[PDB]
Amino acid sequence: SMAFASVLKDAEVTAALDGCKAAGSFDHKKFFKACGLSGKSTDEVKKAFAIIDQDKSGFIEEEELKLFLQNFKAGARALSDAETKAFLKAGDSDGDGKIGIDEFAAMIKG
Ligand SMILES: [Ca+2]
Ligand SMILES: [Ca+2]
Repeated sequence: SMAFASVLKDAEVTAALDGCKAAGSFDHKKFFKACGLSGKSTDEVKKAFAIIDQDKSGFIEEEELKLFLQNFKAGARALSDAETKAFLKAGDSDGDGKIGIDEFAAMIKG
C-alpha cells in the first residue's frame, strides 16, 4: 500500500513506480534516486526498509527482493527473475539469498 507516501511524496514514488512498470526495465538505482532515497539518511532508510517488509521477517529474502514494488503499493507486480537478481547483487554484498538493512542502505548509499 501507499506507505512511503508518508516518508516521500506519493507523487514522487509514483513516477518511480511507473519507471519500473517497464518489464526488465526496473532500475532500483533510478528508483531510490528518483524518490531521493538514494543519498538520503541511513536512518530513514531503515524506516524505508519496513515499508517493503510485509512480513517483518527481519530480512528481505531473494523472494522478497522481487517484492520491492509491493512496498510502494499492495498490488504492484514483482521484479522479474533477473530484475530481482540484479537488485540482489546490486545490494547483497554476500549473495546469501537475503538483503539486510545494512545492505539495503548500501545499494542506495552507493
Ligand atoms: Ca521482510
Ligand atoms: Ca545479507
